[PDB]
This record gives sequence, structure tokens and C-alpha cells, in this order.
Amino acid sequence: QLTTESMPFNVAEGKEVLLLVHNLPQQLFGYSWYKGERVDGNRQIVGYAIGTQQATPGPANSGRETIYPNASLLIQNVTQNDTGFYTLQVIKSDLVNEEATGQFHVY
Amino acid sequence: QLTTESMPFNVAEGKEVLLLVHNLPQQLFGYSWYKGERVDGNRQIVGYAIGTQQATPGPANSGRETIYPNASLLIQNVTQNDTGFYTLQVIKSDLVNEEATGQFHVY
Repeated sequence: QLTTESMPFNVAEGKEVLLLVHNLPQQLFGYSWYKGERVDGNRQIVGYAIGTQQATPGPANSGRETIYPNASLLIQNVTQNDTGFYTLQVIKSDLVNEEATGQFHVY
Repeated sequence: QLTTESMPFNVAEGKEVLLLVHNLPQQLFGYSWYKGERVDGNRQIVGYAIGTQQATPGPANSGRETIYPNASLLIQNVTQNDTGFYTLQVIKSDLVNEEATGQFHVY
């Protein structure tokens, strides 16, 4: 049931897009966002620990993103290579974790 | 650097296999094991929270597996459909998580 929608879907180069999260579960340890349609550490954008409120960037961090405490992801100054899928993984306290995929298109 | 090796690699139907974990990082919240070569909640075997020492089964749990506190995974009474890839994800305190893939073959 966790979902993400991009706002806007079609984004103009140089403008911004918000990946808005819906149905965020409770009893969470943290968030991890990835570029592409799969959880993979080689393409992690950012890790975020809820208790300490610490964001840590990953290999796919571009320096134009902001993760908020509700797990939504802002990307500013979009370029053509931002186009595609993004994957949010949410880590539950029982370690039975949940993923959701979003997407947007830069024109 | 996290890795997993199956012992034995080639496993006889009805016998057991241990997915032994190496280089387990420190400062971990938990473990999640998956069937297949990717982290995906629809194929989660088990979630394990280190602090409370609780295992919770996922959709791909067969009832023949045991995860230990060092993250190694025993599978007993193997069948032909156990053949293939397994994926361990390790959740770090900074949420910049690590994955490793193992495999074995049932003959």
C-alpha cells in the first residue's frame, strides 16, 4: 500500500519534482531511496535514519535532492538523466520491509 | 565486502545447506533475506531485528529455514525449487544498506 507520486509527472529540464509518499507505514527505522526500479546499494540516492534525523548520501546522489522526514524526495534542477524510475524502501521494525516505485519524465 | 557462501554448494534433495555470512558489518539494525537475486518484499524469506532478536517470516518463507543472529541462513530438507539465488540485505544505522547474493544447487 505504500505509494509514491511525482509532482509534476512531466517535469521541464531545470525545474523541480517532488516524489510525494502516501501511506507511509508506522514503526519505521528509516528510509532509503534508490535510482532505478530496484533496491540496490550501488544506486542508492540517500539513507535516512528517523531517530537521529540523519541523511547520508549514496553513490547515486547528485547533490540536487532533499529527503524530508515524511520520506518525500525533492529533486531540483532536473536534467535529462534524472528521467525514469526511483525506488523508495522503507525499513520496518520487524525487518519485513516495503518498497514502492515512482517515476517522472524530464522534457 | 559482505558475502555469503553456501555449504555445500551442490546440495542433495532432502539434505541441508547453510548460507554462511562473511564480513557482516557492525552498527546494524537488522537482516532481511530474500529468494532470488534482488531485494523485493514479495519474495522476502524472513526479517530479523537484532535488538529484540525477533524473526518474522515473509511471503517466501517455506518453514524449513532458520536465520541465526550472525545472519547466516540454514535451509533444511531442500527441494528442487530451493535451487538458485538468495539475497541478504543488511540494514545499517545510517540506512545506507548493503546486499549480497548467494546461491546453491539441489541435485
